[PDB]
Amino acid sequence: DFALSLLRRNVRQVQTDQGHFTMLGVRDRLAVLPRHSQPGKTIWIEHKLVNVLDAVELVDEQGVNLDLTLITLDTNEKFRDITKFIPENISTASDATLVINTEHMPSMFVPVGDVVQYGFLNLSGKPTHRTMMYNFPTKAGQCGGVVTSVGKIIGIHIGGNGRQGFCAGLKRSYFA
Ligand SMILES: CCOC(=O)CC[C@H](C[C@@H]1CCNC1=O)NC(=O)[C@@H](CC(=O)[C@@H](NC(=O)c1cc(C)on1)C(C)C)Cc1ccc(F)cc1
Repeated sequence: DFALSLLRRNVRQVQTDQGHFTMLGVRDRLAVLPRHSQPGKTIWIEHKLVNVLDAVELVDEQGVNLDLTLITLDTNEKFRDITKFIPENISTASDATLVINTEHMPSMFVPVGDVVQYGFLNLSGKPTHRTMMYNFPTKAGQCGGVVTSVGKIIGIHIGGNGRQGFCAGLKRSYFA
């Protein structure tokens, strides 16, 4: 129920020069993407070209790569504010669902099971922190996917090795 309404109201198909991604709209004109999507000044959102007002790579007190980029979109439409569904602290989970929505992989829900603390992750040679892991064969095209569990939004899909998948953890304070 919660995953379905999240998909409808907040999860959008996008394309950058790096390919297809799922984008989570967070509130108003603010949305989050995996860093490796490398959004430019213009982004493709559901068959429309959209101006990107600002893009900031997510940094926390530690000053390390979290593999997320916050963008502000030049749009009329305002995302439903879902920050209250993002935990105040990075949260592991059981019975999690990955919500993917791109032009090539539209509106798909994947039960990934337990989402456990993982932390540091070397993603194709690039150091990444505060990740969590699920034992599910995620694949190319699923980055940006939104990890959800029991009414909470807990991560964004960023990588996998064919047998396991990994997400960047989400905390409410990222979007304050
Ligand atoms: C161009 C296509 O891009 C996409 O489709 C983005 C979505 C995917 C989905 C992967 C695609 C596959 N199974 C998955 O779940 N992500 C990646 O491909 C990335 C890297 C991998 O996952 C690497 N995995 C690990 O390093 C890795 C380490 C451990 C441990 O587990 N995986 C590759 C070796 C697959 C892209 C990337 C490159 C440089 C970075 F700075 C950061 C990220």
